[PDB]
Amino acid sequence: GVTVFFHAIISLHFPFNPDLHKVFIRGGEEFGESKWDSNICELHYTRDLGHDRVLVEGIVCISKKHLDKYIPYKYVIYNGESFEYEFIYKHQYVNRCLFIKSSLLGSGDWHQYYDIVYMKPGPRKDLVKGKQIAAALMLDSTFSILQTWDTINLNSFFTQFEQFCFVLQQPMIYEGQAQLWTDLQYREKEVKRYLWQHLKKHVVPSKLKTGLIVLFVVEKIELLLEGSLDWLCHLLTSDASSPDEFHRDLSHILGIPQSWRLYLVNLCQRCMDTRTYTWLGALPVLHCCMELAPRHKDAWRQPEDTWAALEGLSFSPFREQMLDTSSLLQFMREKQHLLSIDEPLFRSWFSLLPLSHLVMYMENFIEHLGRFPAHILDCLSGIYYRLPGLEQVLNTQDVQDVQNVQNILEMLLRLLDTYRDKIPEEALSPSYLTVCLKLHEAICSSTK
Repeated sequence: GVTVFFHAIISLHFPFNPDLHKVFIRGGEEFGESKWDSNICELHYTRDLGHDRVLVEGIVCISKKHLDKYIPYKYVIYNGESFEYEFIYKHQYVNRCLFIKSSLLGSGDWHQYYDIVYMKPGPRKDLVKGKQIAAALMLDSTFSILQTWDTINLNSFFTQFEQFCFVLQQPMIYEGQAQLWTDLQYREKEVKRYLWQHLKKHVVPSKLKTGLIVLFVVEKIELLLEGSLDWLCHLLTSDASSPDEFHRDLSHILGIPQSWRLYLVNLCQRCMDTRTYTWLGALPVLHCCMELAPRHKDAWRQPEDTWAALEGLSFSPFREQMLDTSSLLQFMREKQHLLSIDEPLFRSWFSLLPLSHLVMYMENFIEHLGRFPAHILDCLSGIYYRLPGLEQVLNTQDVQDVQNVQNILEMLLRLLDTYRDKIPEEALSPSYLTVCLKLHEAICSSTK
């Protein structure tokens, strides 16, 4: 049939002892047709958790018919001289319902995480502490798999994590029929804070793989890294020297079907909406997910998000409202190596900067342009997208902003003259002449 692993937390309601007390599960005719007629399974005690609590674990074999449906199960404890039934502080026989979805069964092993056992001698508070302890124990158990890395261990980790999330998000109880947890209706903020600190503590000592696992966990349990995303942005910040090594690390984990793009877009969009800049380091990974487009000859027709490799992000508000540019360019400079391992990143950074500082960007990153000459043309493209702003600038006959525009055009001429010999014919295309025409038109129009 199928093998099921059970895990149960016992608490001060019972001062457990490995000799005094024994633990068993009792069930209906489902696991086996001895409906409440025997100790359906015996559980082995492998942990002590303090707080007078303890973790017990068990294994059972179940025929397959029960997939896609509900088995009923209940916990029973042997107190040394008698057998008692567990208690669940629900306001209303009442038991638990175990459900085994074939969707999550990849290898055929079902792990029934997240089981709390209270004996009949607050109850909400007890179950809150319990929910926290259980989610921590599940994170630890799942992370234990990564001890050796490959596609197999990753798939096992994802399977167990998805089973955990399926039972926690659908914590069903049985009363004739299966129903959603009401005595608690598992609560988030109190638990999610503690689990967030636990994840931070355990993860803080390959970095990218850790960061991607953290991102998957955060998005799946619907967590937010409160006001401190920089640490996760750092974990996903590559220290690579070449593109091959970056792709080598990312290949296995990203090769696993998940919504990596959506998770990374959410992360970057939050790091922008909270006005921080460390997210700039994670952009390469999103580009690896983006499946970027060729340099279509009529590139100028492309919208900016597609040209900047930022499909899914609202860069303009961050670009304008964010003020601290000196720190932004110093960061871009410290992480200049990233520009070598990701072609589009130069365009993306270019788009996120305001007009005033664009020149220092092309100045701070002119060696890169000598090493990647074709990026020079992307500067023209960026200015094309800036074209509205330059008009609004030129219509106001301000000496400072006109000087900025003059400096931008002088920088472009300096680059096109200096690297006239390096610009490859592949990056070149007639369409760029159109871009310069549009630029010229705007200036002729605005300059009064």
